[PDB]
Amino acid sequence: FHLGKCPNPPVQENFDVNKYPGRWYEIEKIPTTFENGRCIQANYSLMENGKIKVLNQELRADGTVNQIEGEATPVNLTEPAKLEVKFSWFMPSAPYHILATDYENYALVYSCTSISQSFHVDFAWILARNVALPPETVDSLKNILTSNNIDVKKMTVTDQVNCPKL
Ligand SMILES: CC(=O)[C@H]1CC[C@H]2[C@@H]3CCC4=CC(=O)CC[C@]4(C)[C@H]3CC[C@]12C
Repeated sequence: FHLGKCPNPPVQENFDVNKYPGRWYEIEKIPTTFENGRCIQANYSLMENGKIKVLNQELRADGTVNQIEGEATPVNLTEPAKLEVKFSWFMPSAPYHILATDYENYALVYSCTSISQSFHVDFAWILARNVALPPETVDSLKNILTSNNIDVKKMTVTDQVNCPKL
């Protein structure tokens, strides 16, 4: 919960949606809730229209699996790295902005929602193709956030250690 209008960081230049699909593991995020997933992964599959189906899955402490299915749609025709995502019929879409990705190793995703023009809440996820990233990559991605006035101090490391080999 923050003062002012939503930050509007630059997004990934020359973004190629065709190289984005497949499985991404969650490495770090701004937590959305104080409750509980590990081994967090999302599978993206690119459709005919440029819509992207998203299947998010996580393991809970008791070893059960929680899943949610959603769809990402480009918000506009100018900037292919600015999408919006919807997971439930009853939930308005949320921005899904790809700030940086090399398609083969990492992606930084940002989302911000206003609470009037005077306040906002924002979120960010560092994703990877593998279950871990070099500390210097994580640092470089957090620097993007910081340099755009997005706070990284509340970010948590997702447990990719107590997890199956997939
Ligand atoms: C792991 C991953 O790719 C991240 C990037 C965008 C993330 C989603 C963005 C929307 C979202 C917000 C919530 O309120 C619950 C979790 C979810 C449903 C997120 C789950 C993890 C996702 C899918």
